[PDB]
Amino acid sequence: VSESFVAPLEKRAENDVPLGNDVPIIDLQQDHLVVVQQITKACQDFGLFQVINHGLPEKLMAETMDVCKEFFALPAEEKEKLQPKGEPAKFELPLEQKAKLYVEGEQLEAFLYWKDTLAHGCHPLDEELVNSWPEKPATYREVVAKYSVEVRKLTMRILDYICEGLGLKLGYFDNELSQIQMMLTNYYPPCPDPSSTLGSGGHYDGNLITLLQQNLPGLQQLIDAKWIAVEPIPTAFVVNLGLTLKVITNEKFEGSIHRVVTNPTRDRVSIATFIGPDYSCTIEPAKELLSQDNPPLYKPYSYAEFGEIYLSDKSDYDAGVKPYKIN
Ligand SMILES: CN1[C@H]2C[C@H](OC(=O)[C@H](CO)c3ccccc3)C[C@@H]1[C@@H](O)C2
Ligand SMILES: O=C(O)CCC(=O)C(=O)O
Ligand SMILES: [Fe+2]
Ligand SMILES: [Sr+2]
Ligand SMILES: [Sr+2]
Repeated sequence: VSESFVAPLEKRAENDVPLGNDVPIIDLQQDHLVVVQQITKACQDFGLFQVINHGLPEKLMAETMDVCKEFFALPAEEKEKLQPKGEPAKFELPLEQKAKLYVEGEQLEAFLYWKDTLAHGCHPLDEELVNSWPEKPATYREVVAKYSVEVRKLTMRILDYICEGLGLKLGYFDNELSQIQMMLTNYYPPCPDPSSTLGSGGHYDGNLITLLQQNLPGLQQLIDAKWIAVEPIPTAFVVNLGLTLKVITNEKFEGSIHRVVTNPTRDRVSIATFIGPDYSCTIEPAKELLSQDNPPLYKPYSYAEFGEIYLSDKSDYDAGVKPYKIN
């Protein structure tokens, strides 16, 4: 592979990462209190769980994966239309809601992730936003509009389960804290040397909560510097708690630290729905949960200020929130 994609020695993935047998798989059609309790335990102990029987149509999940795969099969002349000034955009502020193709890496030793990402905003859905989405394939806009609404519906159900678990009023996150919905469609082409590369460097999702749809292996979670493989369940969503939710819960909940490894033989598409605050938001531990026994571990901070650090500084997983740590 090009030296551009060679990860630093310490960040390279070992070849035999074990299946995470203890990754919670939570059936959302269990009794209400059982669902709240199982989600609460997963949030406290892991920060990553899968949801099944989640009420989002399986047919729509399949149709969305199909149209996302069809997009990444488009020829160069079509993909160029989403490359500003002839090259992929960077994950940096301002992060615009119009559709673009993105490149990503780390400036520490600088290297690139073995990944192409299509990203666009999804909320609120209006003609201007959808008109800024891919023109091809022809059905992308119709399918992904329906998917966007359904994934948001499921995310808001999960956030209300989280509210009940924490003792926050229902709808606590149904406001500026969930206003941005970025859909990141990740394409991992086959890689000649998986031992040297990463599809996605180890990270927290910096936002509130992410729902991830996958049908192939490659996703790994950090649990004593131990990585585990997250079983692909094509009809499930992987729920990743973001660094923003870790802060708001005053670390009562864990954030998901995860990475993606490359494959030498097959390509892989994943669909990540990033829900989180507007860039104008102030983030702090929920005052409702604080006491002398539970003092705040973070001072209030600008989500925009956090965002700039989160997207630039990859010296540590929580580099984005280190400046705001107290007590
Ligand atoms: C591997 N990279 C991580 C960092 C960055 O994430 C973002 O760009 C999100 C997109 O919502 C973001 C979160 C919080 C603040 C700003 C941006 C781009 C991608 C994502 O898949 C996660
Ligand atoms: O491709 C995956 O399974 C992970 C995607 C992801 O972590 C992300 O987009 O943030
Ligand atoms: Fe992620
Ligand atoms: Sr180009
Ligand atoms: Sr347009």
